[PDB]
Amino acid sequence: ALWQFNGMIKCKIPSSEPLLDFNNYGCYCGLGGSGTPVDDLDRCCQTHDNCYKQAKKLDSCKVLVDNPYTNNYSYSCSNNEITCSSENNACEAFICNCDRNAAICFSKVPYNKEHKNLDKKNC
Repeated sequence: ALWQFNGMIKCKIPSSEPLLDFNNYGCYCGLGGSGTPVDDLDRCCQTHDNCYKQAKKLDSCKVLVDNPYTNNYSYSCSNNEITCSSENNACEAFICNCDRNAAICFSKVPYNKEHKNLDKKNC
């Protein structure tokens, strides 16, 4: 699963989408990439990955399905805010906090269109 993430960034920023702006940017935003960041926005993505790791260390996550990807959580948007099914257990709630915390950073940090599509040779 993944399309759910874009939704989190769509709620915080309805006037702009990630796949149509923050797509393939910095060395952490997007899906892969790696190495020194390029701006404050890239730092947010670099942290998104760090959150999926913390989720694996969690006990509940340790005995679930050894895979924070197939784990799809339910959520919703409203008042420029993200809504996540409270039923989400410890792991389900942590995975949502990771995607939600990522959309909040993009809206709290600036975005350089020039740093878009950076060269891994700089990372």
